[PDB]
This record gives sequence, C-alpha cells and structure tokens, in this order.
Amino acid sequence: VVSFIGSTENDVGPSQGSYSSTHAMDNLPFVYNTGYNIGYQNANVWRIGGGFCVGLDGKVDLPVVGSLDGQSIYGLTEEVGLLIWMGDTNYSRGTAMSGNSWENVFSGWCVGNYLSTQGLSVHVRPVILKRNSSAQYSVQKTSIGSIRMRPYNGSSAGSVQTTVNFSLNPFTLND
Ligand SMILES: CO[C@@H]1O[C@H](CO)[C@H](O)[C@H](O[C@@H]2O[C@H](CO)[C@@H](O)[C@H](O)[C@H]2NC(C)=O)[C@H]1O
Ligand code: NI
Ligand code: NI
Repeated sequence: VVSFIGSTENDVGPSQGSYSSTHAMDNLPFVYNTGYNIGYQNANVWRIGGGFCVGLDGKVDLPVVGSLDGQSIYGLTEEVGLLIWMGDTNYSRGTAMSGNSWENVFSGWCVGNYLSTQGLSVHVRPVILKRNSSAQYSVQKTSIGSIRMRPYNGSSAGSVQTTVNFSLNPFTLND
C-alpha cells in the first residue's frame, strides 16, 4: 500500500548559490566539483507498507549538448551546462542521467509487513562549455525534469500521485 507525502514542485540547490574554483579552466569543458551541494533530498516522498515494492524512474528535459564519461551534458546556456544524477534518498545512490527519456534511477526494494517510506535525491554539477567575457556566469531558475515512483512485483499506484518535479535554483559561477 502507498500514499504520497512530499512536495510536487521541488527546488534544487540553495537560492542564489555561489560557486567558485581555483582550477585552471583551460581544458574545456570544465566541471565544477560542487559535490552534493547543488541538490534536493527527501527521505519521505511516498509512504509505503505491506509488501509494497517500488523503485524510481527519472527524466531530464534539458537538451543534451554532449557527454562526459558515460553521461550526458545538459545545456543551460551557451556557456553553462550540467551533469545530473537522480536516484534513491542518499546522494551516493544517485544514477548518472543520460538522454531525455524515463530511465530507471533506483532498481527498487520492497517493504516487509511494516510501514516505511520511499525517498529520492537529485544533484547536479555545473560545467563550463565555453569561455565568456565575464568569468562570472549567472544562471536563472530553470526546470530540470521529474522523478516518478515505479511500483513493481504486482504492487500498484492506483490513483496515488506518482511524479514530482524539480527546478534548478538560481546561482552564480565564479573564477
Ligand atoms: C531500517 O529501517 C528501514 O529499513 C528499510 C529497508 O532497508 C529502509 O532502510 C528504510 O529506509 C528507507 O529506505 C528507502 C530505500 O532505501 C528510502 O527510499 C527511504 O528514504 C528510507 N526511509 C527512511 C530512511 O526513513 C528503513 O526505514
Ligand atoms: Ni584536477
Ligand atoms: Ni501523477
């Protein structure tokens, strides 16, 4: 059995985040290592119980502009892109996103005969695609994509809301 307990619209990263690097940025594309700082995380999005089995599918709506080590680079602007992970509650469980179709980002699990929750996480890392007369790049709030729950092994959603969305909070790149 399943119930929805989280938020439909979700913001990724702190509002007006500031990100900077000492690294050279002469070998483009360059990826800021923002760790898990630019992310959303919530352990309690659906409440599940009684043998219910569920996983997660993810979908990124941004345009693919390249790839880096087996995952897509998504374009925000002509000079700024994103590496995106989606998956289970833990950021370390994040699945490297590629393409614009629904992809399994959490194989799943089943609750025993007790009550628990299904959570999720999303985090991105900024990528410098091309140089710019600024050195300070500014990105506005942008829609990213969605995550839906994936009931499996007989379990069903019914009319319970399955899908939640994500928006990138505006930030600034420095140095
Ligand atoms: C230890 O108690 C419960 O055990 C189950 C099964 O291992 C699971 O760990 C529970 O945590 C949930 O795990 C889900 C998948 O890993 C995750 O989506 C949920 O966010 C977790 N819910 C939590 C931590 O409250 C855990 O309750
Ligand atoms: Ni290095
Ligand atoms: Ni829905």
